[PDB]
Amino acid sequence: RPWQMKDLQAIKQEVSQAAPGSPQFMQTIRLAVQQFDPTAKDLQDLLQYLCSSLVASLHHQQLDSLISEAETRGITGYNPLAGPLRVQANNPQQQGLRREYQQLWLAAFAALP
Repeated sequence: RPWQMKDLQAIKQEVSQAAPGSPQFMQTIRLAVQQFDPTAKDLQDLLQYLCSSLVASLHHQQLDSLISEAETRGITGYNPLAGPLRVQANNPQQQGLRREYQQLWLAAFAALP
């Protein structure tokens, strides 16, 4: 049950005025992420739709650092012999990795301003 075009259009329109990482944007994006239960691929699509290449790159770097610390510590469900967290989160049998990816994503995007 992935999102459709209308959901993305509403998500972008409702937060057109606000700035990335504002409390309003964080509210709406967090609700979307917690409601649709998407993988990393869909999150990348959503970010490309919402913010430009500059904000995309900044979030990419911040999320790289956050994932770096998180999975360098060691995580309950992460096994580094199978692939990067971006790929484990895309397997529907690793929901723990998917939820960790979602939370790192939202925190990284909130850490912009």
